[PDB]
Amino acid sequence: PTEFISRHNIEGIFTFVDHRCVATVGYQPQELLGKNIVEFCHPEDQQLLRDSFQQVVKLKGQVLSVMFRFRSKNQEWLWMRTSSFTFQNPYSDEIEYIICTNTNVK
Amino acid sequence: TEFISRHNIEGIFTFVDHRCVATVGYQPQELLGKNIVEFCHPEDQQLLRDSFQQVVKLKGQVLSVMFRFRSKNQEWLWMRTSSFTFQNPYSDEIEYIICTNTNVK
Ligand SMILES: FC(F)(F)c1cc(-c2nn[nH]n2)cc(C(F)(F)F)c1
Repeated sequence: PTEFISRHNIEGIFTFVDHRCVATVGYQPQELLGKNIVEFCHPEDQQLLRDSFQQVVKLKGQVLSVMFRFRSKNQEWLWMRTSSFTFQNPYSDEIEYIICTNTNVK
Repeated sequence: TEFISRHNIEGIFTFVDHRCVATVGYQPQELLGKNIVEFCHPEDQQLLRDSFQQVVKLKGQVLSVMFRFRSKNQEWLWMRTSSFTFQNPYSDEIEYIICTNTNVK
């Protein structure tokens, strides 16, 4: 396992994480759910990650990738590549979620 | 490259991200409402069917399968799909299967 998929609200809160997060970043799903992904991001990378979330909602379903350091469970910084896109449905004007694929770089 | 698709329990495309164009040659609109098994080489079709039956039993754990996908220009592309069932946090009901689809080459 190299990656896991997460669903976020527009502000960055984890609302679903697949069980591969254990092998990838060391956390059980319940240790991520309800928290903001930005809370696991190295301070120096935090604005970069915030901008990505603002930009991905403008791209309207097109994918945006970003790299940043993620705080693993054993308190080491892991280089992470996240590819993000918005999810919507056509009986709605609202962008409902952001879908992220979170891949451990090395 | 790769794209994410959302499926019902039987394999019907209910969402596909736009990277499907570069990966398999179809617009999302050309896949939606169809079963992924309809794009699968006959020889791989039972293997892909079993995967959908098995992934629902694995309850959130990932299952990978490889199969040949009929691209838009009518060539067989080897695909690696990693699948897991999705349910809302702390909620029991399986709503969808999520697939990450890579053309292996
Ligand atoms: F993050 C995931 F769990 F993997 C996910 C959830 C949903 C969904 N959430 N509520 N309804 N669908 C939709 C997608 C997709 F973008 F692939 F379609 C992915």
